[PDB]
Amino acid sequence: KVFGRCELAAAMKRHGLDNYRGYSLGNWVCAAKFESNFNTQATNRNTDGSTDYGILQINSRWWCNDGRTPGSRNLCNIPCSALLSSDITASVNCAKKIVSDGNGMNAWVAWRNRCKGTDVQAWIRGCRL
Ligand SMILES: [Cl-]
Ligand SMILES: [Cl-]
Ligand SMILES: [Cl-]
Ligand code: NA
Repeated sequence: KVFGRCELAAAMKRHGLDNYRGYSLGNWVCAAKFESNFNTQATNRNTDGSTDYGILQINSRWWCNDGRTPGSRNLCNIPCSALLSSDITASVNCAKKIVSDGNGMNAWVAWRNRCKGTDVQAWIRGCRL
């Protein structure tokens, strides 16, 4: 599924991400924009053999099981394919764990490089939320 901007904002709010760990909804929408361009089916291989999955590009090195990432963990206790669903519940639940892990949203390198410090409210501009 490719979400629209406000559509995703609303779904993230619906699943309790708005202001989760103090990160406003625009931060989460911005992260999704630059991780996946709002496409729930996005997958990208990392040079080390792990893969990133879904709207927030969650990495099989730590967070989900894909069966092909040696030595990895599965701290969200989910198959990585669950992170590709149209329904964003599994990605949101796992992202809540990731952002609680100590470094906040810096876990998403694209968020640090492209969202952090910027006018992230622009991402929810005009949205009926
Ligand atoms: Cl594995
Ligand atoms: Cl959803
Ligand atoms: Cl933080
Ligand atoms: Na894994």
